[PDB]
Amino acid sequence: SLRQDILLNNNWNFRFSHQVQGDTRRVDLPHTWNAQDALAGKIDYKRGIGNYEKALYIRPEWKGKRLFLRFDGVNSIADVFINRKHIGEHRGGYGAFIFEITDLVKYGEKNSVLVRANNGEQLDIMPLVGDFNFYGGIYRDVHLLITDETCISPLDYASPGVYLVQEVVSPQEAKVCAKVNLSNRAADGTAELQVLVTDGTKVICKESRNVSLKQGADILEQLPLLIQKPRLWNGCEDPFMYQVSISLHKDGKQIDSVTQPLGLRYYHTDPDKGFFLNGKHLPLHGVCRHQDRAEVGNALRPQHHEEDVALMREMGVNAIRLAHYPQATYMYDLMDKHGIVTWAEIPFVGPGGYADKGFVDQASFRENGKQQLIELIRQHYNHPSICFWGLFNELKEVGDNPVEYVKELNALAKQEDPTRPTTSASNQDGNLNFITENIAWNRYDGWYGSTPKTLATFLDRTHKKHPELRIGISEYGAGASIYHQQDSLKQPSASGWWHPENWQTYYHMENWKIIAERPFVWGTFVWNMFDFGAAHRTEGDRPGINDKGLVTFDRKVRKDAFYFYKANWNKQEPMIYLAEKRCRLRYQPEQTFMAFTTAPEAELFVNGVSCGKQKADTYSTVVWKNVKLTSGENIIRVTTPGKKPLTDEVTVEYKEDRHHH
Amino acid sequence: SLRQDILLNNNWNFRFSHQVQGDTRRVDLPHTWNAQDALAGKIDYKRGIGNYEKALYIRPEWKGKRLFLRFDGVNSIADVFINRKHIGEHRGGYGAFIFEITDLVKYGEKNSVLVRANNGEQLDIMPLVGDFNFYGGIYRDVHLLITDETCISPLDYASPGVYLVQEVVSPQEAKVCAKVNLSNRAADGTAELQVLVTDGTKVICKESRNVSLKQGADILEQLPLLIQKPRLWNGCEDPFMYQVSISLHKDGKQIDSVTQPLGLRYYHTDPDKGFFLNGKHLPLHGVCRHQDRAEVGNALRPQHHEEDVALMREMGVNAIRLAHYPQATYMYDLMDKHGIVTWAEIPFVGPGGYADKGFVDQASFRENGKQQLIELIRQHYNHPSICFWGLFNELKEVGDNPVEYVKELNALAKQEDPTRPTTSASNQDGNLNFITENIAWNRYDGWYGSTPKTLATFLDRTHKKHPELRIGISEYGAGASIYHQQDSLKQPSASGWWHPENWQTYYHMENWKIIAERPFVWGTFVWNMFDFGAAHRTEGDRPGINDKGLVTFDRKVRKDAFYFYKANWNKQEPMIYLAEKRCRLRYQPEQTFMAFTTAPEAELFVNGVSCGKQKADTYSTVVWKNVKLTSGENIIRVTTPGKKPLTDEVTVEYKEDRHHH
Ligand SMILES: [Cl-]
Ligand SMILES: [Cl-]
Repeated sequence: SLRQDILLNNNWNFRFSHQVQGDTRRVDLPHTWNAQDALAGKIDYKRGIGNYEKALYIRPEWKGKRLFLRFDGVNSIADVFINRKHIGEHRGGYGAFIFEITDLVKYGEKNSVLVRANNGEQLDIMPLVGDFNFYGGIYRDVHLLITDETCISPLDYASPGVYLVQEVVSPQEAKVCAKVNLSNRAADGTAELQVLVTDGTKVICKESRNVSLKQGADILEQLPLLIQKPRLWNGCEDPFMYQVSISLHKDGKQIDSVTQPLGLRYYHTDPDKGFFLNGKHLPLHGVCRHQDRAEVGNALRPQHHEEDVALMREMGVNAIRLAHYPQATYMYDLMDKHGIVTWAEIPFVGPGGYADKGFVDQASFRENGKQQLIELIRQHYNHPSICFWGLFNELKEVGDNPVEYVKELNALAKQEDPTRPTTSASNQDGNLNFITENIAWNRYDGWYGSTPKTLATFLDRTHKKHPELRIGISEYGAGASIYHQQDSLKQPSASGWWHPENWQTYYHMENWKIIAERPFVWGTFVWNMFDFGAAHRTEGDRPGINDKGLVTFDRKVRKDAFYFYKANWNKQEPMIYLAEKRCRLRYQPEQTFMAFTTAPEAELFVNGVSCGKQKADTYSTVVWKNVKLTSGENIIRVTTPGKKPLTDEVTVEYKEDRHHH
Repeated sequence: SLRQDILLNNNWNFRFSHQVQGDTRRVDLPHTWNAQDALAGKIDYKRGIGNYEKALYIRPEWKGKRLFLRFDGVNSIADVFINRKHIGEHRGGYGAFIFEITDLVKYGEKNSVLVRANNGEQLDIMPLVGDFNFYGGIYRDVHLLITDETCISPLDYASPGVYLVQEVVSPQEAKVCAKVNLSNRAADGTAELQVLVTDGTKVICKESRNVSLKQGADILEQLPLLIQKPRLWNGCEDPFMYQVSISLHKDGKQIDSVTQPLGLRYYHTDPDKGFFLNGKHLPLHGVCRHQDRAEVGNALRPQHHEEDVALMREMGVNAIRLAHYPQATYMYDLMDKHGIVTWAEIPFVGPGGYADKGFVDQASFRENGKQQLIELIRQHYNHPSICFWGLFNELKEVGDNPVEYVKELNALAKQEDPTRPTTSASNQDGNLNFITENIAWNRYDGWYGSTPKTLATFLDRTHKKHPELRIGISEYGAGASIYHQQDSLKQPSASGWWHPENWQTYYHMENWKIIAERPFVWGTFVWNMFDFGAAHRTEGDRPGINDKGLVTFDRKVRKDAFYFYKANWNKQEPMIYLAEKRCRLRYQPEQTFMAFTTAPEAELFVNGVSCGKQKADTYSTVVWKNVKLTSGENIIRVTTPGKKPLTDEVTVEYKEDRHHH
């Protein structure tokens, strides 16, 4: 009667329903059928039904236990059949879902499991539009869960069935209400519910209640926990969590158990001073991250989540906006573990500069959106990293006006979880900005026209006109191809096929200086940590890509901007990085070299001869001007001070040719 | 009158001719228009005409000079127009070509350069078939070359115009005939041709001749060079080259100059003992490499060539087969520089297990193939790394029988260059094997059916029946996806959608042991160093990919086999690598762990407790058997001996579940 969790990812048989013959090919999960077409820039990539079928041997000894199929994510509608009989449907591409199959299987034989996944367009399931790909299929894990007939229920919106509600938290004491779903299919009886909080081998809490469970009972039980002088989850400084074991016992035997983290903290956002974690001001040095990657689409493996977090911590990221939808439980686990303050959001996404709408005013759309919000909150309730619930991105009032509906979602979020503030990401003026507790804007001053300086004007004017708003920046960024390089700085056309890397570097340096000076801005999030898929894009070095990443789509190459942020945000790892190394061909008679470093100064050498030292500025940048190259090959080297220095080096070619002038 | 070489890669205007309207988009070279479609597995990817146009300002001061447009590579037919007037055509996707434009331009104004590139199917330009993509477009650099009216000619098959023919080479002395093409468009006159051999600042040779040049003269001049006690290019041990400057002088002024490397060596292949470089036996530890990469197709940048060579040297590669076509001058330069013995080949490729033919018996096909061979030899003549000329890959006699034609190519190769042997890569029995000086076979014993043991039987039986043959292995390999992992070793279906990484590891370990024991095998080349594009493939973890690489297509991930070879071929870099780390889920009650290391033994730890030391075998492999894991997470660590060890580590999950049995 130990709970079992059996992965069912291997060897499914797949075909599209547009293939009428019935032949199938082997696939293995996680899987999307849009990893080739959408990623090649095909705008009308396959959106429709793909069918996955697998034989599952139901063990004779599972008779008398309860059996559940839990899906971590299927985009975007899933219809599940056991022995070809429909058992249920889930509508929504990003939340987990579960079906009990206990009474639906034949014990001691192979049973068919068939999943018919549909990512076809709909007007009743958010997201309706967006600058990303709606990759179809079973792109997260599938599990067979086996439990006692009397269990901690897995059936409440596919959540772990335990909510560790933080009611009061300070360094003196924490009070928590452990709410636990119980489900009984055995005879009427009683059981003992135990909640055990530990830190390593040390017991911190232990609470018990006897509970009466009628046959067919599905009930919520609540146990208070008190922890004196708690160790708090304090972001990257100390991402500490207790372990909580919730178990059911009968006549001296444990019959079921689940574990969840408890990371205690408290926070607030001040309109003038920014974000405070556990009573201390904390600048939120944030980036955004989509759940896709080159070649595999959104069919991410655990090492992919692991590498994305490793790259963010290397850069000194301490905040993340996991846009534009609920992401993997494992990704939120890694945010908990590494101390990253997380903004998690539902996929209520508007059109941006494109056509159509994020909101369609019909009951089916509205009720589904509420179910997606409840899923997000209940499924991910216990992650201390999550400190904001995001309710939308770039909705607009024209046509169907989502204002009243967004007020409904806000009230529902506050009722489900009074312990986190709501937030949203806006690109509009007006009423949509005054609903959520924190507000943020997506700003591209210096990329989509204008100069970075208009970001400063916007922030200052907004803060002065509306002093009660807690203002953030939910997106800012600029495109870059690592293969587009030029000696001189000039602003490219955003929508064109030329995105020189130096303009992205310049964009981030100027925008960051504006942000750094404005502590009323509670958090800022770079769009985006990685290049990502968007099939309709036709810009930069190839179609189908949003190239605003600080790192490329395959996670292989860090663009110059990554190191500018690393020098400024990760000050305890010594480093020096020469900018513009991918610009190998130089034409300008007067060369400028620039390095990012954590050192107070650096020295430049050209062809083995020192050009002398320069001091790092407040933004960890060292600059040498009017450097003279010799025609042909030149070796450029920068070094930090001391007898054991760090170095960076490049060979460039200097050419006096051109073109008219 | 210094020679100028001006890169013309930036900002061309592109459209397909199937787009009849005339609108264009900016592109930048190197460029292929098949980097999205063919790489997504679209079998009928775009094969036809793409048009590139750029305005080129012709400087008034270039009047009186000579002007050439040189193309490093356009796949596969290029028609070039200046001010919309046709100037010439090149047929062949892999060799350089050049057109003089001196008398075709208007000086002091912008002139249009239009290139109409066509990669449409043809039956008169090899390669006609092949297991790779025929990526279309201007995928290598374009240059404007500016010279004196009297110059070292760039017009001999677009070669540098100098052939440093090695006539006798030993450690006592080297005799070289410097053959130099001269071209005069100025008045009848004389000039002084100088050939200067140097090592750093030291002069080793200096020879001069006066030459008489008629107006319109295009002539070949030959100067003998003698070098006493030469330093020889000796592979990776000492890849030494002299620098040669060839210059033309008049009345005390230098008027033109080119430089080429001189890497002196001699070699032979013995049917029983293998390959000898500079009189010393040298096992050729080889891999093959295609000129493509994820995302960019064959539009490779110099850092791509640089990274490919870096990865090969890391693995201890000392030989390379640059299949299946002439590759970049820069790639052969890197082979020279790093000491890698190189097999360079023309694209005379047969069908393998697929339909159609590599040979069509018509004069147009045959004459074009001879021009592609002459291009390869003349353009790449001076690279010491190149030690074999490959004439075909997998032709077959059935239908049009290429035997007589391959004898013609062999005789032409020997006439153009008596200093290198010819070779070929075969998958057939019979006469095709008895034409080139060295012969090699493509073998997949243990992958395309059978067991690796049949490679041993083939090699031994062939060597015994035909003792005069110099036998090599031109391809051997097996597919692997880094995302297909399983606890147990079982042979997969080659053509299926399941290519577990452990089978590739096993394949290479067994095949390498067969090779290592057989010194009569002069060279072996892994197919392939990298996964590569082949649009028609439908196997492994995604369509459109040949996944036989030791490294993935984006060059990011080294598969386990890479480290098996690194431990065995690069013995002077200490290392330890735990195999099967990507296999995170373990089911077998009895676990086996395996490490590759350069150390004589290694120690295993499980959950922090030593399982004891094991000795490395002759193949640098350490193995522990019957290792007991605890249910759930286990930390596995291996370390080399000593107080400062090298380590490798992984966390795996051990699960006692399954499926019937
Ligand atoms: Cl909207
Ligand atoms: Cl053939």
